[PDB]
Amino acid sequence: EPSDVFIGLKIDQITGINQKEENFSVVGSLRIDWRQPLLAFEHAPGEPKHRTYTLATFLKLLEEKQIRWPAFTYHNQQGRMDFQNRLISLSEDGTVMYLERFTSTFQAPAFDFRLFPFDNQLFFIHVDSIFPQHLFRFQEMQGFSGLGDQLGEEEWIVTEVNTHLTTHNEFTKGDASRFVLEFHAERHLNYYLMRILIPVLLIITVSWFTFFLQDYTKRIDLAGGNLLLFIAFNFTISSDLPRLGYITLMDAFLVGTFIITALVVLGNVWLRRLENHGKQALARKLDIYAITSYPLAYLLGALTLWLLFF
Amino acid sequence: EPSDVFIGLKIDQITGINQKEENFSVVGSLRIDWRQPLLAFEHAPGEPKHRTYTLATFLKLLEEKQIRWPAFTYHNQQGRMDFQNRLISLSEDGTVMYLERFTSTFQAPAFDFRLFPFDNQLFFIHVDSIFPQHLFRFQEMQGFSGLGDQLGEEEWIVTEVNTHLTTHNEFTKGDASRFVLEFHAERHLNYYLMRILIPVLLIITVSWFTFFLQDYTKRIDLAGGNLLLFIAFNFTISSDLPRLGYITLMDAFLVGTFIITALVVLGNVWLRRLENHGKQALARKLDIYAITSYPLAYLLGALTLWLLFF
Amino acid sequence: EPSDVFIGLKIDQITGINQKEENFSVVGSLRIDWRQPLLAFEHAPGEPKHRTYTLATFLKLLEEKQIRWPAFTYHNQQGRMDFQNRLISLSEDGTVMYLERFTSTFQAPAFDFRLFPFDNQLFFIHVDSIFPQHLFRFQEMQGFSGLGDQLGEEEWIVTEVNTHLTTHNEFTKGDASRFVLEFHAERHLNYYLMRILIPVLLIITVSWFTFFLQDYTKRIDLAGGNLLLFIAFNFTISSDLPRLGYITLMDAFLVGTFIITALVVLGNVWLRRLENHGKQALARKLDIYAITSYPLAYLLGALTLWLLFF
Amino acid sequence: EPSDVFIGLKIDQITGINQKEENFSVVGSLRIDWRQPLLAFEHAPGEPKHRTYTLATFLKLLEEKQIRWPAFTYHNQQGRMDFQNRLISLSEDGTVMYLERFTSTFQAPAFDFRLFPFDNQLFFIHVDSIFPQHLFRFQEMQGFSGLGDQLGEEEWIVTEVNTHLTTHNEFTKGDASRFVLEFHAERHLNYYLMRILIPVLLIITVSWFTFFLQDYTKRIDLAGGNLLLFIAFNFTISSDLPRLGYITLMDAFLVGTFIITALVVLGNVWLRRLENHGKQALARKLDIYAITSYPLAYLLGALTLWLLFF
Amino acid sequence: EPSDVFIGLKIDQITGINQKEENFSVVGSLRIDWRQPLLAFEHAPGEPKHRTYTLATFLKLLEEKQIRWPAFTYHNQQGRMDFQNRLISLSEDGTVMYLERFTSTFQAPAFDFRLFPFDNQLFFIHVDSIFPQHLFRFQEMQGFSGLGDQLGEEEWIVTEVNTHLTTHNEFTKGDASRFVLEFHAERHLNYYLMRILIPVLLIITVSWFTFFLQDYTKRIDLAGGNLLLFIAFNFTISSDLPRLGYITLMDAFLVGTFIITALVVLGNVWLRRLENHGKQALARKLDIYAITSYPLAYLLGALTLWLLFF
Ligand SMILES: C[N+](C)(C)CCOP(=O)(O)OCCC(F)(F)C(F)(F)C(F)(F)C(F)(F)C(F)(F)C(F)(F)F
Ligand SMILES: C[N+](C)(C)CCOP(=O)(O)OCCC(F)(F)C(F)(F)C(F)(F)C(F)(F)C(F)(F)C(F)(F)F
Ligand SMILES: C[N+](C)(C)CCOP(=O)(O)OCCC(F)(F)C(F)(F)C(F)(F)C(F)(F)C(F)(F)C(F)(F)F
Ligand SMILES: C[N+](C)(C)CCOP(=O)(O)OCCC(F)(F)C(F)(F)C(F)(F)C(F)(F)C(F)(F)C(F)(F)F
Ligand SMILES: C[N+](C)(C)CCOP(=O)(O)OCCC(F)(F)C(F)(F)C(F)(F)C(F)(F)C(F)(F)C(F)(F)F
Ligand SMILES: CCCCCC
Ligand SMILES: CCCCCC
Ligand SMILES: CCCCCC
Ligand SMILES: CCCCCC
Ligand SMILES: CCCCCC
Ligand SMILES: CCCCCC
Ligand SMILES: CCCCCC
Ligand SMILES: CCCCCC
Ligand SMILES: CCCCCC
Ligand SMILES: CCCCCC
Ligand SMILES: CCCCCC
Ligand SMILES: CCCCCC
Ligand SMILES: CCCCCC
Ligand SMILES: CCCCCC
Ligand SMILES: CCCCCC
Repeated sequence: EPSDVFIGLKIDQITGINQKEENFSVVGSLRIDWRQPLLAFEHAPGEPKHRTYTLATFLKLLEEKQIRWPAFTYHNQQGRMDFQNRLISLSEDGTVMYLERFTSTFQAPAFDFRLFPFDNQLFFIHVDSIFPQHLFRFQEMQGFSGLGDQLGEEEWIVTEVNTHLTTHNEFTKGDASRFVLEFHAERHLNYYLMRILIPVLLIITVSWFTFFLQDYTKRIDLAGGNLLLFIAFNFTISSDLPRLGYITLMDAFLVGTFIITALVVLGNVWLRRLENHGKQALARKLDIYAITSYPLAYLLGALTLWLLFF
Repeated sequence: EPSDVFIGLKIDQITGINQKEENFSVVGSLRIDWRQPLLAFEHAPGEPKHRTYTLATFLKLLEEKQIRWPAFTYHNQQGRMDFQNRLISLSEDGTVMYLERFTSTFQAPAFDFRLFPFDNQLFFIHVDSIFPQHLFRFQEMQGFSGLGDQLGEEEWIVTEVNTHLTTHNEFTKGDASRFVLEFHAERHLNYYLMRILIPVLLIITVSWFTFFLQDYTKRIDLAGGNLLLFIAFNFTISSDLPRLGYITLMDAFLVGTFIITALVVLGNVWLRRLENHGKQALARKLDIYAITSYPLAYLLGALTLWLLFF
Repeated sequence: EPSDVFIGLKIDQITGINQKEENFSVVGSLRIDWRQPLLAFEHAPGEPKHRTYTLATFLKLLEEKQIRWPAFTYHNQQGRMDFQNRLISLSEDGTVMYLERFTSTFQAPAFDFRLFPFDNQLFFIHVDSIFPQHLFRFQEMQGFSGLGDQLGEEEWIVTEVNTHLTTHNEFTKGDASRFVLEFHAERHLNYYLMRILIPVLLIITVSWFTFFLQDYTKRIDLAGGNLLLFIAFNFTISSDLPRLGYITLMDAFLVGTFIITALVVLGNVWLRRLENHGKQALARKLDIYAITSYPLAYLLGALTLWLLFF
Repeated sequence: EPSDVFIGLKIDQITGINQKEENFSVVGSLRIDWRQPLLAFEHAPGEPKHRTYTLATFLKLLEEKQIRWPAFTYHNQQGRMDFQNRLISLSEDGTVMYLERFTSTFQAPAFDFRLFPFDNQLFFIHVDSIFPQHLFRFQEMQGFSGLGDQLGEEEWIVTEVNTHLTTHNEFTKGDASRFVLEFHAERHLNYYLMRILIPVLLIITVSWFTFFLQDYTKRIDLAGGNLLLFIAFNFTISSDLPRLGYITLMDAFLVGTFIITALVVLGNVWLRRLENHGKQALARKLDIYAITSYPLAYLLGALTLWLLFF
Repeated sequence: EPSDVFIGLKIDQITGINQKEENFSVVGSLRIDWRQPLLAFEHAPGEPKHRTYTLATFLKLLEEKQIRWPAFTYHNQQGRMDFQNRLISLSEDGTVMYLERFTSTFQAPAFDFRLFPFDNQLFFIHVDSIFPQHLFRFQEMQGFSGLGDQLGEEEWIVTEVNTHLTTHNEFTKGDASRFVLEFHAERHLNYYLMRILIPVLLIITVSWFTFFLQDYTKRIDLAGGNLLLFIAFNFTISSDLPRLGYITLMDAFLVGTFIITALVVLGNVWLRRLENHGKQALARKLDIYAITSYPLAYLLGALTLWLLFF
């Protein structure tokens, strides 16, 4: 009959989230309890009731006694894992207690940036058993798994945490146990509000303020400068995300500004051409409509973006 | 007679592709099966039918029994390889099973950027045997080799995967076995369409829109600004590729814009000089041709680029 | 009865403080004294009164004698720790002396940027015992703990240093000892004064100097350029801090400049519109008020910022 | 009498050349053959005629037999060297065969940038014996040393490869053997032609095109803008090279453009001052000379640079 | 009585100097000679007169014989040290010879940037003995210490090198030996002359050239542009140094230019205001003084900077 293995995992720190590379790094602790009757012993007088071992000596003892150990792996681990503590404790009845402290990076293949920056994401860590379920079975340790209090993350806010068990067939035809830890997070909007939304609205407001001078050439020149400013803003924004194959809300928002600036340039050019041919009265008649059509275009664009994306 | 060695390799993650340095990094697993009759044993009562070893103990046992092992290497490996699991399993008949999990970077010397960004590339991993074929022979393990489902790559799309066997003579006069895994990939165009093509066309469209004002000096000034804008665009684009010895489609596309801007400047200067000498009627007569010659030049340039490159 | 463990920690160098990632790196030394009567020995003639061991041999000796050692860990350690010296000295009465030299990075979750750049911060290092207090108890070594003289930090100035003891329940239901070292630091203002405050004031002063020309259009153009300059300054400043969820004094200072520039643009546009309709006398009458209202707005904004934040 | 040591070294990949730091990184293989009669043995029946060892076991065997080994070092190695394979093979007559695969970075102190970008450089790798020549002597292995075919370098082209032997006195009064591998390389000019030469010539051509409008103020403004453009180009160029103590051809080329722009500004200012005083006829008379003196200055500057540097 | 330990240290390469982080990295070699009569032996026939050991075997032998070894450390070492060779040689009389090759980074807390870029700096490496002087004493090995010939540094020039001995009390109440190696270096000025001094002087010269047009508004506009250019130059310069708490010569030089530009703007505004009120004769009378006061201000500023700093 297969033997039971109890698994527990806790996350202490979140050292960083890299959305450009779609990965994250944490500092955590692992606890495992496993009982093997063949490791039972009787303590001599003057000796402690529990024995302490290093990992190498414990492995050598297991090899000498020819006992199979439950090898496992981190399925979505990336790069090198730095170990701080690896301790072994053995009781008289054969129960083995193991502790592991580490820092490592893990893959996050569930990213979706369609609703950026109003998006919510999922992160997980998978622990897989190598041997099939007819030799070892995973069980959930009680009272240890979860997330810490001083995570240190400034931008992301955790919403929920869950754990469960499942199976896999990575290396054997038969099923093997898998342990899963998951959590969800969302984003703060203060940085985006302070750095992106306000400057664009201020530039648009000043450009519309300048329209009361009734200077078509000056309007054309200002719109031409604002087009380059918007292009620079788009190029700056594009550097924070991977080269995705789909269009996002921010990109649509910038393209709308591009289109509106182009339309304003065309209208001002037409008004100047009308003025140049002695139709100043017609230009003055159409100027009120030209001025009043400016904010409604942006309002309609915002409404259209909301309808399309939400 | 030589002994048979079965080889299998699977790729789980693609952590990144660096076209500037022409290399890529993956996370994969290696499986090898090899049978040696001299390692046969009989299990004692109460002991498992299979024995588990660490790598060092297995190597020490092989050295004590004086048995040659099939050493191999990754031919195109670059840098340090980080190992996560290295496990050994031995059966009673002498069959050895080996598992290896790693993360590493590999060279990609087959890059070709002539059709960038409409290019398709090839990637491969080579496994080479050190000893000649009269001692060991490689064989293909069935049902293990291939690529995973959750690769995590956002820009590249895999098209096909193949494996085969060949030979090499790196260290011996005689032939030695080689195992090859290959795949092809292409590129998404959404990022390029959103970031490069649209702004240039919009700038050209606005510059041609401004031509209806009939202001030669303003046309000259706008063209002069657009030349600097195009130079900045070219400098920004050049940073994503190595310093190649051949010209690409994007570079030709930018040079065409340079040439067209220069021609527009020359034409506007000639028109202004004609106007300054009392030939305003001649300038107005030629203005229609000057305006109508603008988009045909770009159309002819696009056609010429298509003819030259495709 | 539990045995006493004496702990001492000293910091020699501060190699860097990364406020963007909220961590710091140091070079330090650790000293521990622990007495075990079971390790007593008698020296043979011709041999020294003290014995020197490497860490591995000492651990092997402890395992052979089956003696539990007081395992510990750095709670807020991040990444890999590089060890330079790990020495063991044993006396005849069983007293063990241990020395450890290392370089490592530690988490700083107590950062607060609300008063930046007039802020004061706290840094700490935690040492935790794994076994509960009924087996081992931590004690404070005298005359060793503190900070060095040649720290090498150029921007931060240390104000005070303290040490104390506390408890934790990370791995056991019972309490376990904890050792804490803390210090506070503040910031130099010369860099900020030379790089930020002076250029903005100079630009504002030159913009107000230009007001005596009585040219509304030139004022509008200069204000439009200064708005872009201020936007560039804000974008440059934002890169030195994490994407915080709250507003800081520098951000408020930049937003005030944005608002004042917008108001100046609006006022100049209104004056130009008044002049265009034959109300030049009214514009000249209001010009004195328009000129005199410029510095009072900045003075009131500075006063309001001081009231809000201090 | 000293024993002979045969040395061979081959380079498989060139992973990068860093001219800013003056170093390069490669992937290579090392082969050594050495015969020691004290290691002779007789094979038992059923055992192979050659024995395979790991490095640690071979070193332990040598220490047990008390045999000195020929220690060596890479003289110009920088940083850590990553080893992939380290294999030992021993024959019955005592001949030892060694293989080593590595990736590492090496110093390049022979750089000279005076003729940049028309320069040719030298690279080398030095292998030094620690013990003097009265104990060991190096010999050249035949048929192994050289460079591979798939180097992967895109910018540099190899011209020749050579090997030889010499001596050194790094650690002993007597001479010790040294093995040297050298090669030369030159640079591709397509990148420089496409990115540097064409834009500058186009800007100069457009600036000279604008001279036919007969507008001194516009000429002054255009020259003032081009001066800033050239300054930006110089600052961009300077980042690709170390802070050298001597002047290069590119720097002289940029300084010539600076000087010519300054002279053009001075001439245009003088012409405008002449026009302002009623000397428009004199200004028109001198305008032909002013226009015709523009390209001859650049031609003379190019000739002078060629004379000075070549 | 204490035993004598001979120490020698040589530096082969200088791989880089980081003034922003105030550290430097080198490649060097260490040689130590120490005699212990308890390690004497007699060679058997057929064996060499000297024995070769690895570090681990030598340490195990010392532990078996229970002999204290002179442990040492690099006091100002930062980060991980990469070892290439660690060799042990023992003679029949008990003399031990040790060799160590390494690459590492060291702290430089003696930096002073007040006279930048005309500054001269000091660098040192400290080797400290752990045990007090009543057990071991350091001595200076003759003919080994110093610096190499092919250092590879391009910007810094070494002026002198010295060695000496001193004491410390880092870990014991009694004194312990210390070995010190020091050298001084200065900076090349070609890079600064070519990149900083020339462009600023050229811009100032062109701005003063433009003054002969007698256009106050154009002077104001040019000065306004040059102010932004100088601000950009200051921001670019500030990135090469740490955020120091004191003002440097370059910063004072840039602030002087700021002040002079502001004064020029004020003077031009006053002249324009005088002209606008029918005082063109007064403006023309004061124009000669305004023109002649330009270079004397810069000359006086340079003299004042020289007086203040030198
Ligand atoms: C770190 N990875 C595991 C990802 C890579 C492999 O690491 P190694 O191959 O170096 O070591 C394997 C360690 C081990 F698995 F053998 C073991 F000792 F930890 C144990 F599992 F056997 C155990 F006994 F400790 C226990 F935890 F299962 C028990 F019994 F305590 F519950
Ligand atoms: C990681 N590289 C290989 C690139 C560098 C060298 O690595 P090492 O020299 O450290 O170890 C060599 C390991 C090994 F080759 F000896 C072996 F143990 F893995 C084995 F091949 F012999 C085997 F027995 F395991 C097996 F796989 F062939 C079998 F029999 F199971 F099929
Ligand atoms: C480096 N971390 C500790 C963070 C990770 C674990 O490191 P390791 O598990 O590799 O080694 C554990 C070392 C040790 F703890 F066993 C010990 F030898 F240092 C000792 F504590 F037992 C001691 F005896 F030295 C002493 F200091 F307590 C005494 F007695 F001298 F006071
Ligand atoms: C990697 N560096 C060498 C730069 C640093 C030192 O490396 P290590 O000190 O760790 O190992 C030393 C290895 C060695 F030198 F002892 C040896 F085993 F390789 C051998 F030279 F003795 C040999 F026997 F293999 C042989 F090659 F000379 C022969 F006989 F085969 F020809
Ligand atoms: C690298 N650091 C030293 C910075 C960290 C510690 O390194 P380790 O603790 O790993 O090794 C300690 C090495 C050593 F010190 F024991 C020794 F073997 F090198 C020796 F000093 F004893 C000696 F014998 F070699 C000798 F040099 F003194 C002599 F006798 F030859 F002169
Ligand atoms: C409140 C934050 C909004 C951000 C829109 C880009
Ligand atoms: C077409 C979308 C425009 C959005 C502007 C807020
Ligand atoms: C809740 C998000 C609304 C976004 C509107 C563009
Ligand atoms: C559809 C993508 C086209 C990109 C051309 C540069
Ligand atoms: C000469 C090529 C021009 C291409 C413009 C689209
Ligand atoms: C299919 C690619 C077409 C490119 C035309 C320039
Ligand atoms: C004295 C320094 C003040 C900095 C204000 C931003
Ligand atoms: C509203 C705050 C303005 C601050 C300007 C100094
Ligand atoms: C002491 C800090 C004052 C800040 C005023 C804005
Ligand atoms: C043909 C390349 C010339 C480069 C001159 C800078
Ligand atoms: C004085 C050198 C000028 C070179 C211009 C091509
Ligand atoms: C062959 C190089 C010529 C360079 C002329 C400036
Ligand atoms: C000769 C170099 C002078 C540098 C002044 C900044
Ligand atoms: C006040 C210092 C000015 C220096 C200009 C060279
Ligand atoms: C010798 C340095 C002189 C510097 C004058 C500003």
